[PDB]
Amino acid sequence: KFPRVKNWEVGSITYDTLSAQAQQDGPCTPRRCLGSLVFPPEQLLSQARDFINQYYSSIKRSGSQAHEQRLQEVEAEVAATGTYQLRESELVFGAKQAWRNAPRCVGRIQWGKLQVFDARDCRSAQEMFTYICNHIKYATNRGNLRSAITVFPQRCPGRGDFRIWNSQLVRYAGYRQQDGSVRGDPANVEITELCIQHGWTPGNGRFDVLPLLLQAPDEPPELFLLPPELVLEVPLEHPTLEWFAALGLRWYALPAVSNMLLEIGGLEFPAAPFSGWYMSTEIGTRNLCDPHRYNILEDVAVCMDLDTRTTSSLWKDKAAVEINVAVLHSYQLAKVTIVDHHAATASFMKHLENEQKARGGCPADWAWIVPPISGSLTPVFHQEMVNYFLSPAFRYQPDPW
Amino acid sequence: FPRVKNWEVGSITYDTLSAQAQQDGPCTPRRCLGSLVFPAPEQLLSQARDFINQYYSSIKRSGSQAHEQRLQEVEAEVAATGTYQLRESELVFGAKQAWRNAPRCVGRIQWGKLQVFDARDCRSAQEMFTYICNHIKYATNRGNLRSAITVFPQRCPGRGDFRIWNSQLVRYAGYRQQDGSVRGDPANVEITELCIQHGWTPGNGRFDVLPLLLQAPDEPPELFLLPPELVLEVPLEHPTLEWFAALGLRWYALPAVSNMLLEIGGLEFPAAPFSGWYMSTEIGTRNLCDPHRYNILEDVAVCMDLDTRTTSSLWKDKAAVEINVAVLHSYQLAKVTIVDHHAATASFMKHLENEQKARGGCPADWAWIVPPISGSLTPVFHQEMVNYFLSPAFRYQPDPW
Ligand code: HEM
Ligand code: HEM
Ligand SMILES: Cc1cc(N)nc2cc(-c3cccc(CN)c3)c(F)cc12
Ligand SMILES: Cc1cc(N)nc2cc(-c3cccc(CN)c3)c(F)cc12
Ligand SMILES: C[C@H](O)[C@H](O)[C@H]1CNc2nc(N)[nH]c(=O)c2N1
Ligand SMILES: C[C@H](O)[C@H](O)[C@H]1CNc2nc(N)[nH]c(=O)c2N1
Ligand SMILES: [Cl-]
Ligand SMILES: [Cl-]
Ligand SMILES: [Gd]
Ligand SMILES: [Gd]
Ligand SMILES: [Gd]
Ligand SMILES: [Zn+2]
Repeated sequence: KFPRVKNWEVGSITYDTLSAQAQQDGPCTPRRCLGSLVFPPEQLLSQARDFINQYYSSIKRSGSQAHEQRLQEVEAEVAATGTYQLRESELVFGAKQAWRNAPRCVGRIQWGKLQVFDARDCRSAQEMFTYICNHIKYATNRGNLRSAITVFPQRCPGRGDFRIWNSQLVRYAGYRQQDGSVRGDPANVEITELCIQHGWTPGNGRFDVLPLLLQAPDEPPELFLLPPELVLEVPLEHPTLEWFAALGLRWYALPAVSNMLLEIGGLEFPAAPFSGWYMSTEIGTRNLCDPHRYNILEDVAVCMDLDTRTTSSLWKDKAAVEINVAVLHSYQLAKVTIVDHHAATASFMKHLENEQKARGGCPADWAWIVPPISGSLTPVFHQEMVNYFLSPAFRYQPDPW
Repeated sequence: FPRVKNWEVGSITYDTLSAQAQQDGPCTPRRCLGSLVFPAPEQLLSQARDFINQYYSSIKRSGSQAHEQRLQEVEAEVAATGTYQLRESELVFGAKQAWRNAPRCVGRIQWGKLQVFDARDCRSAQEMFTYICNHIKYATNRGNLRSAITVFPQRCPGRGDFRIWNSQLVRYAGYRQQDGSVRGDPANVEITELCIQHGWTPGNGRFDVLPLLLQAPDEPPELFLLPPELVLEVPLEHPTLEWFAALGLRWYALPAVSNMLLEIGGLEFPAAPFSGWYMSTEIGTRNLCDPHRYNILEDVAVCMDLDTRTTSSLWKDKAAVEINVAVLHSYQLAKVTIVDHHAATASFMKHLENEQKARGGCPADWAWIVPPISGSLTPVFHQEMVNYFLSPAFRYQPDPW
């Protein structure tokens, strides 16, 4: 009943007993595995009882007076109002658990160290903007990055929703040409057009920081320029390839995802931006080298005088490694927190072992934990993993249009 | 019907073939186990009926006289004997389909070009040896490798199985050492001990080719030395790192897997070794760099004068790329067929497109199709896939000891 899980580097065997608690049924059946797919009224009370029960076991307080009392108050609150409010500490505990439950996050060794900014008393896009700005400056911290999440008000029936329209707080512009093709980041062509179609004055640049389209309930979104001194960026140079700097590449310091939905105890927060720090392969391999992103691989290989005429020279692999070297070196020189994929996966192995003792397993998504370069050189490659949904959780959600 | 997206391009397709998946995999709606390495006449009849229907579809004769006649003939033979026998052309079609259906094979663009040797009249382990040597000779073809399978007699009531105890026809010994380390290939410690127990006089190099342990029905395994001239090998050198040759590394030309079970229409062939040609990352990344295989990564990085004291220099990634370069250059120099992971994954994308037109889908195991270095530099990384089990099929089976 409990999956046997083997590590093939060492020979060790464990059992994921935690998988027996999974809630939101995933996309797979005995007939066919869909693990590789990117995107797979008083029921509220059931998810609240369960989450409150999680909270008190976490503090060695199950079956104690305050546990009993908190069970009644949510029951009463839902009876009268239909929803309920989370206590401050519960929201902190829920936010950390949702991070701890994220199967595709390799950074979860850090799950206990998270700063939670309670923004549930917010109203209008001007208040949101200041909350976001406090987050960015606290999280950036002059390059000594600190994980943070800002929780805006929980969705309620019969009223609109708080939503940040950008997928991240810092994203670069994507503009077309006299030929369809894109200047800048092609991942952000849609939101770049929704920003121009809302007043913004588009630049002419490859690396123009987009403006925040912030949406207060039942009102049209409102643009906001970000303070340039708040958006910390790292110009990219290579330790030994002097021409690399002249390619003019940059990335931003803070990875801050602003389009996911935080779900705690049956409550839903469609605006709950969280941020950590980058793993270098996210920048160097995916954002810069993906054929549908900045797609720079051949340009670097030409500069390195590599033989791009046959794939068996492994010129793609050689250029990719040096791009990743330049990311790590640039961020370190600028004193901005960054982690390489070897360090990160080794810490995730430690996380798996910790979570085995603490909870009897850990939901992990193999295809996302294994880095996009040098996969079998990291320990997670050789580790079998079980993927399943626990709550609280971060969820994907439709765009607000 | 699962919707499947390619993220590099935007293409969208539905896998209608997956609904035909008969035998069941390890995943459920609760939990995905896709990353696990290892996931009555009436039922024999209903598998055979499905294979016969496949065969007569492929020759454009479904529902024809010959088709119904073959169905009745098979039912009659299962009634009289508890089994049935494949016609030669059914066996050929069956072996090709099994390759076509193999979810973890990136080489399936080639599935129609397969030489099938019918050894179903094989009588002893000695004859079995002669068929195997002829296989190795034909498939190696002096370095211009050809894909081939040899099919030994099917499992049948009243007799034991033919088995090849070796996991591949060509494998290097692994000797447990004085201090408890391993000399040679650690993956082969078990089979190396079995060979010695059965009368083999061991060597003590790191690249000693193992004998074959061949089992005839109801017989102990019998040892056979492969003739030196039949095992083509490739000394490994690097095009620009001249000290690399002094590592003394070698690999063999022919990947010939010999411990899998071939299942066709309910019949099982526990001995049916098959062979193709190597993709360079199997040798360079996995066989040479895996910590639990030859584990040469750190020795190579040190020789390259890389900084091995910090992970962020990416010494592992740089050393691995050069090991793969060495493999490709060495095999091309020796004029032995080999494919790099970029060419192989590009041909697999064409296979997926062929198969979507032909059958409405294609079973594929993303975590095995994506190469173990430079994953997102290949197009298969950005392609969603559906994993399921079709028959005819190659299956894992337990070791005979
Ligand atoms: C502290 C350093 C962190 C690192 C190094 C890290 C690393 C990563 C990486 C590499 C991914 C893969 C995303 C992709 O490649 O598209 C990811 C996903 C994710 N991260 Fe982390 N992250 C960090 C912090 C955080 C924090 C603070 C949170 C939440 C409070 C978080 C929640 C998530 C979630 C929800 C996902 C998507 C996972 C899923 O769908 O299951 N991460 N992370
Ligand atoms: C002609 C060139 C071929 C190439 C380049 C190729 C490539 C590969 C690779 C890279 C793997 C994964 C092995 C690993 O990393 O552990 C694999 C697995 C496999 N291959 Fe191929 N192969 C070829 C020919 C063949 C042939 C001729 C057959 C059978 C007729 C075959 C059947 C299989 C099977 C059964 C597996 C295990 C897959 C599974 O468990 O679903 N391959 N192949
Ligand atoms: C917080 C954080 C840090 C980091 N270093 N990386 C992160 C990546 C994502 C992410 C999750 C799903 C999809 C995508 C885009 N493919 C990104 C994310 F939400 C948060 C991340
Ligand atoms: C035919 C063929 C060619 C090749 N070039 N490679 C092959 C690799 C395997 C294989 C299957 C399961 C596990 C392993 C070891 N990871 C290898 C296999 F069966 C056949 C292969
Ligand atoms: C198709 C495939 O599932 C998709 O490209 C996934 C694979 N693994 C990934 N892993 C990470 N960390 N991030 C990603 O965006 C993806 N993309
Ligand atoms: C546990 C993990 O799934 C395992 O190490 C797999 C991953 N993908 C693989 N892919 C290929 N082609 N070959 C392998 O041996 C493996 N090993
Ligand atoms: Cl990003
Ligand atoms: Cl091999
Ligand atoms: Gd030059
Ligand atoms: Gd040299
Ligand atoms: Gd040495
Ligand atoms: Zn699955």
